[PDB]
Order: sequence, then structure tokens, then C-alpha cells
Amino acid sequence: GMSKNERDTSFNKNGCLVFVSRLWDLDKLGMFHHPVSAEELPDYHTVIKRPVDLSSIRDGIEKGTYATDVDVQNDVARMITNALEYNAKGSTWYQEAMSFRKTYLDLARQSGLVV
Ligand code: NA
Ligand code: NA
Repeated sequence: GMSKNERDTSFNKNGCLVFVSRLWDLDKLGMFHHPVSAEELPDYHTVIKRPVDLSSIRDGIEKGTYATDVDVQNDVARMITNALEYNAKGSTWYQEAMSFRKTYLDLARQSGLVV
């Protein structure tokens, strides 16, 4: 039968890793791959108090710090919203974030997550 971790389907570790891998590959610019560095954008954290990125999300999935698949999706939603709050409509970064907002739930679904 199922392991205790398998049988608790609130969080599905491997499905969540698939999801992050899909986002990683969708990210042509690599803009969401790693945390925003204050050295690169020193006015960013005045705006964004809850930064998050795909590497940090993957780490949390691996370490088992997410309670549910939806919590993983919440961090992706916030990642995207952060970009649309900080950036100026029309910029390369804004355009990529818009594309992510329209696509991420479909990728979560394809990857086997509860949506
Ligand atoms: Na089994
Ligand atoms: Na599980």
C-alpha cells in the first residue's frame, strides 16, 4: 500500500518538483530562477517585503517545509504578483510576469497538483 507520506495527499512532493521544473523552463529570461539581489535592484525591497523565487521554493519542497500543494502555489502566485507590483507596465520583466500569471495554474494542473 501507500506510504504515510504518499497517503497524505495534502502535499505531493514529486508533483510539486515537476511544477517548479516546468516554471523554470518557461522562464526564458531566468528572471524567477534566483532571488532578487539588492546589489542588482537596490530599490526593490522597499516595495517587496516578501520576495520569493523558484530556487527558494524548490528548496522548501525538498526540505518538506510546505504544508500543502496550494501553499507552493501561493508562493508562485506571490512571486508573480511581486513582479507586477514592482515593474512598470510595458517592460520586459512585466511582460514575462504577465505570461506567468496566465500560465502557472495550467502548469500546476498538468504537473498533478490540486487546483
Ligand atoms: Na505501494
Ligand atoms: Na504526501
